[PDB]
Amino acid sequence: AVCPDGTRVSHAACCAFIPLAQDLQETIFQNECGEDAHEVIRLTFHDAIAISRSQGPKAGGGADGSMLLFPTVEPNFSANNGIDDSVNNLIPFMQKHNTISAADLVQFAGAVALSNCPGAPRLEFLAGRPNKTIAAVDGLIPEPQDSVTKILQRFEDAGGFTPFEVVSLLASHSVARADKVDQTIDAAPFDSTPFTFDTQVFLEVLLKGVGFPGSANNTGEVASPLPLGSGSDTGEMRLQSDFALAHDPRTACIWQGFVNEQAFMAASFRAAMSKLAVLGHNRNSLIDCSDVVPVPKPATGQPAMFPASTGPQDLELSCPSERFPTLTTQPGASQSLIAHCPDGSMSCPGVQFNGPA
Ligand code: HEM
Ligand SMILES: *[C@@H]1O[C@H](CO)[C@@H](O[C@@H]2O[C@H](CO)[C@@H](O)[C@H](O)[C@H]2NC(C)=O)[C@H](O)[C@H]1NC(C)=O
Ligand SMILES: [Ca+2]
Ligand SMILES: [Ca+2]
Ligand SMILES: [Mn+2]
Repeated sequence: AVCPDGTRVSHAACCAFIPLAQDLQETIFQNECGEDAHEVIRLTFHDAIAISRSQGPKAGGGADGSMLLFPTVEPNFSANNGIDDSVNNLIPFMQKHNTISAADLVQFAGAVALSNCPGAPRLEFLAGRPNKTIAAVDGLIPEPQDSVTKILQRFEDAGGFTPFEVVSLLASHSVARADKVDQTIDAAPFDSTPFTFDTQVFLEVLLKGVGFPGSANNTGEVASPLPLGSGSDTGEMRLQSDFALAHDPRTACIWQGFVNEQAFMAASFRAAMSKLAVLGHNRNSLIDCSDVVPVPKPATGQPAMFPASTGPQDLELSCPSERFPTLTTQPGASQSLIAHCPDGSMSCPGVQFNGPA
């Protein structure tokens, strides 16, 4: 087909997503892998995972836009703390681009947001999800303090995800920060390159922890290897769950396998996301609008490296059957501060709308 902008799309139904992509970029993303983009990528996951095979349809419909359709319900569950911001930022587009369902909107937005992160893959995007569903039940969102067994069971029950797919999905923590784990500090990065979709997170979680970014008494948080922060440049935080998955016999080798394996990591994430994005739907009933997802930003192609002040001596390895690669170390005696803004500064407030959530 061909859209009113000359763009030759696959199916005429996909044409509506072109104006939406432009509006999302211009209004809330500004073509960067920033705060607003990160929040949306997280929403994509919280919307999709609220489904349960064992409990049945009444428990939740998966990737159905329930967070937007029932804004006063799920956003208020403990495990969803902080999701309100992404919901309120997306509602205005729902009302505007009213030919696209809340569910399609959520998934597409995440695909657009991710394309702003260098190294991220171009996600598959299928459209046609219904604009009607039910509010999900509490307890279907995995938490930081959960054990590996509980986590793996949750993903299996949601959509038959194997442990390999679960680890692959955590590649998103390479462009993630925390605002609610510790209430004394904001935007504490999970890896040293929070604006880059690379393998640093897999490497950095394997390093010995030496301190904490803020308080040392937070549920679901463990010692970080790069806690130093000054002003707005908050230090790195480490989640119990990420730590646990990096050292459990079931997932240890998978986790290590992604260190310095950029192409493998990106492809595995794309694969796992294809499944996640259609939870609660039959993919044979959705149209393929992938050619409408923006081309992602390319990476520089540099290998993973130990950040300044850490080295091979600081690794806590758990995979006995695979050789850890030889990586270089960035020069310096002390830890460098992790930039709060992608441009380098400390002042870069994102757009935020008031809403019902
Ligand atoms: C065992 C599974 C997971 C757990 C327990 C978990 C936990 C968390 C926690 C505690 C935060 C901090 C939020 C805050 O306090 O502000 C976070 C952030 C985030 N997570 Fe996860 N996560 C999991 C899986 C995923 C998956 C599968 C995705 C998506 C594909 C994802 C994407 C994100 C993103 C992008 C953020 C950052 C939001 C921002 O920087 O504003 N997470 N996660
Ligand atoms: C999907 O459902 C939502 C929720 O009912 C619809 O949102 C309304 O859209 C109109 C314009 O079409 C706005 O004036 C309303 O205020 C919206 N309601 C809310 C609560 O936000 C949306 O239009 C529906 N879209 C589709 C494609 O079915
Ligand atoms: Ca949902
Ligand atoms: Ca990163
Ligand atoms: Mn945040």
